[PDB]
Amino acid sequence: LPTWSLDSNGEMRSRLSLSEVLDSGDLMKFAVDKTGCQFLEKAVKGSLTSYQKFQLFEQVIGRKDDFLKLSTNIFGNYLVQSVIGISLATNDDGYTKRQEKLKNFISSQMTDMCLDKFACYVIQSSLQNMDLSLACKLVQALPRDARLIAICVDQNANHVIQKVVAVIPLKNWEFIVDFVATPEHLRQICSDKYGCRVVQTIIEKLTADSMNVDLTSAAQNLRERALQRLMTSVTNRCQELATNEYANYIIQHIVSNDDLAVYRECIIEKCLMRNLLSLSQEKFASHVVEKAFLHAPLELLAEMMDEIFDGYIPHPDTGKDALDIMMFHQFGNYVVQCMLTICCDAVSGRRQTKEGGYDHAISFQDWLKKLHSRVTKERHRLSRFSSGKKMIETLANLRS
RNA sequence: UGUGCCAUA
Repeated sequence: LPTWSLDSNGEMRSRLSLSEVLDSGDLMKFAVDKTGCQFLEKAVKGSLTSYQKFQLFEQVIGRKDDFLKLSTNIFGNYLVQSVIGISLATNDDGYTKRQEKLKNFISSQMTDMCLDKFACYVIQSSLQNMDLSLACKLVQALPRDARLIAICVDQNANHVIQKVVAVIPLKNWEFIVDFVATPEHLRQICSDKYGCRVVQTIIEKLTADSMNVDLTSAAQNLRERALQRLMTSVTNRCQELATNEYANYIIQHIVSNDDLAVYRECIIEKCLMRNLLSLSQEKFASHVVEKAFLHAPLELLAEMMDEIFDGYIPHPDTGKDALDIMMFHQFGNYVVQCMLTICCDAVSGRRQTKEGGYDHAISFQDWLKKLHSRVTKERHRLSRFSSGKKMIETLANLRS
């Protein structure tokens, strides 16, 4: 802090005016000090004369290097966001030059700003506040190479991509969809703590749900094709994604979303079907298997049920079947729990059984009888486990 | 008995 602004005991004075600071040339020193920047932020919320705005515009967002220094600064980034707001709210003659300048500064340093812990907020702020045409240019400044992967999996920058998806029309960021759909890229991003959320946010945006009813038909077609391209890559590697610690969340989202029913069916027969016993014993894929059971169309549900009850050859020595393995498996037990709950909901009216021009109630009745018969017979061993006790209880609960 | 992310003074 400048000595002219400090008192005797070394504290920033109290009757300090915004214009004093703007006239002094010492703003950069204020903006990077906590007390200083705190004063500036209160002061810029108030009434501002045309000249005060003019000075703030030149000093905070007028020169590239001071703009970057403040944007990447723990305190300064708030002053930058605030001055950008004021700039956008000031329809004077210098408006245009001012916003073009801002777009040029950011575009030129896009990657480094997105990866930065503080300047990422400046990017996100600009994306939703700037005129859309200019905001679109910022997106255009995103990298198209390895740096893009790095952006998607970064703890800060991932929020920039999610913001883009939220506030910029698809046409401008379609390159991101196609970038992420390339096999090697899909693998790295989906298998990452932050990347898997980015990919889900993208899928959600590409979904023709009640949030997208505002789109023109032309826009819908654009969305549908981008969705098709991304889903194709997801279905071709879905085995790998379902079994992954992070990417299983994406597959679950797809499987559990009615507005994605066509891709739900694809996934089920592409990697789940015929692998149900195997996947039900996987830490991560078992959650996907539950989702498939909960949301499968009745025709596919019948095949899933049949595969469990009769799709596998019992152990040649003991006679343990699929159901035996799963009921007692550390992960598989949740799947059988899931199967039982589905049937109990169906036969008690808590779940619609009518689908495809037919009432499948007799099918649920059949499956329930199989499960009840197994639980009855194995009730003593099952009593030893929480899962088994829960099943016995579920059946007991149904009787009454 | 079984998994994540949702981030600034």
